[PDB]
Amino acid sequence: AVRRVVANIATPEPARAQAFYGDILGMPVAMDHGWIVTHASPLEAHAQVSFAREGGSGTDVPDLSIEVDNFDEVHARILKAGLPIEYGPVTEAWGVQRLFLRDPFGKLINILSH
Amino acid sequence: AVRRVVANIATPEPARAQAFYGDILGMPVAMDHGWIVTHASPLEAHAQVSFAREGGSGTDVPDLSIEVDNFDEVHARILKAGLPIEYGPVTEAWGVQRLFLRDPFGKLINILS
Ligand SMILES: [Zn+2]
Repeated sequence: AVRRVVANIATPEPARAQAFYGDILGMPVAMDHGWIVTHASPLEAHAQVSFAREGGSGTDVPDLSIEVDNFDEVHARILKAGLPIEYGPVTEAWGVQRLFLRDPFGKLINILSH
Repeated sequence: AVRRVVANIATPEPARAQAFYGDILGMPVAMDHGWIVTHASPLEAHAQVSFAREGGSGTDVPDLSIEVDNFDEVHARILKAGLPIEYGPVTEAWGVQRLFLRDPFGKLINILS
């Protein structure tokens, strides 16, 4: 029985995650073993993994899809941090509002909300 | 504010996930769309993502870390499926037993308990 699935992003300096996952996405550090750092949300979700031929609407497949509960807030934080947005925001036909942007490690992040 | 973190694996054919995520890990299709297919478990944890200089014990950083309740059963399933194990099983210093293997898409998967 699968309890959690966690993506691991390779970096010589895990502290580089703080600016995006910590500050913008509001995920405090949950575990810090030095060679690995985990950022986590106060919430609480089924273990899942997705397999995709495109990101939808003809986009590239994002490395991670991160669902947030106040999209307009996250959007404003991203803008205030001066981060370029690669796609969106746009409301998709399948009933999400989302944008793509790059994280500190060049991963393509899909930030979405119901 | 973050409700979920889900990795997406790029593939021309999502159906190829069933052999590993479905048949070995016991995560059935929760959603099929079918440009995208999500496999899911009935268990929950905090949404999280990790950032690592190495996989631990000098290993490569695994693409995914997947925590399972019944390590010995998964290990047996893996072997019976004829899948090569790249690392382990071994019990690590940070209180886990784990092994690494490749998924259908070439991703390095850390299965741990
Ligand atoms: Zn990299």
